[PDB]
Amino acid sequence: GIQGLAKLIADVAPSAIRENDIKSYFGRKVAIDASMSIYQFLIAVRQGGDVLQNEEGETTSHLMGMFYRTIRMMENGIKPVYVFNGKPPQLKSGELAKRSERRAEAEKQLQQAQAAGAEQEVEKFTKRLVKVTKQHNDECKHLLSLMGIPYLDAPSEAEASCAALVKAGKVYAAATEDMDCLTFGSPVLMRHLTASEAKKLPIQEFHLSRILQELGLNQEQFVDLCILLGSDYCESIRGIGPKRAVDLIQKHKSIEEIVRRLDPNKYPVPENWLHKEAHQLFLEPEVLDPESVELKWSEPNEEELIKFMCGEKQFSEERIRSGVKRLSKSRQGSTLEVLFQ
DNA sequence: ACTCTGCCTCAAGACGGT
DNA sequence: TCTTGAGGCAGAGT
DNA sequence: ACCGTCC
Ligand SMILES: [K+]
Ligand SMILES: [Sm+3]
Ligand SMILES: [Sm+3]
Ligand SMILES: [Sm+3]
Ligand SMILES: [Sm+3]
Ligand SMILES: [Sm+3]
Repeated sequence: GIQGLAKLIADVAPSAIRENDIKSYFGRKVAIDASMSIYQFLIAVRQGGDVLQNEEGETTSHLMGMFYRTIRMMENGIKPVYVFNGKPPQLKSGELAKRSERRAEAEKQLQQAQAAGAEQEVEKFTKRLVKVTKQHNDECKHLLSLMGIPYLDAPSEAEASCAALVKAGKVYAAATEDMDCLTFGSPVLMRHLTASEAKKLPIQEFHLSRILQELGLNQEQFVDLCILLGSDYCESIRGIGPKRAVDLIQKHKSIEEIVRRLDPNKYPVPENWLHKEAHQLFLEPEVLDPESVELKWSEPNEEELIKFMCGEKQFSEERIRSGVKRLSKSRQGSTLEVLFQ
């Protein structure tokens, strides 16, 4: 995302953050980042260091989490649409390689401590070596379709497509922890949305217009600010962080002017910088067309869900049947059936 | 006194009885 | 084949 | 709400 954007907004633009009870969101539509949910489920949903699976050796944690979390959201009257990632931008390749180094300095580290006998360490590095594959995304898509829950394939970054679904009024906000969703123009971002029987953090909304108001900036200047803070698509200036970049943009209003108004002896510019291409990518991303698909929450298919979850993935039939009943009853309570005119 | 580097470390769920 | 976030601290730079 | 368990 963006380096320490949430803290900056908290300290400088406190009015941009608003908190509301889960019970106030009945009847609202949200766009969820699915890949992040899958990472969460694959990391957390495990027992004894091993992930939930069937006899064929196939992971099922992502299905556990997707199923139950989705049902809970529906029970609270929240209608979600999962947005899946697409082709990553080439500007991100750099970052996409550095996150690979974090894996390189992990798999090799899972060989000396896996032979030493330290359980908890092995569990840690194993958790750090989790990667979401296409089989995960496809089994999740299948499950959602069997549940009647709509999903959309983004052409590139799912965060930008979410931002476009909000910009177009198709949903109210994007449920993601990806803060650069605000740089793609998402008028509202929602954090901490799980709706659990033992809830923890409060649901918080970041409103873009309030951010721009408190900072006294427009979308272009804000994108430049986020480029200076630390994006995933280009480099940041060495030695310039939040406090300095805020004043620099509040005073000079652009990166071009900043470069044309600084002493290179103190703050040098990165070699072969791509700040204009990142500015462009953020202001005008590759995004699906929201007017194409109209979102529908349809009746779940109970029989196929039993054959898939219980027959193939070996979930308990009682829990699944009761869950489907809960889902159909909540959808009954929150959605109006089709009216032909 | 601020502020940023540049490292280091860490983290990511839910159910059905009690 | 593709997700992210948050601190703490020594030390130099402002 | 805690805690063994989910697959
Ligand atoms: K920086
Ligand atoms: Sm992102
Ligand atoms: Sm199979
Ligand atoms: Sm190293
Ligand atoms: Sm089978
Ligand atoms: Sm009907």
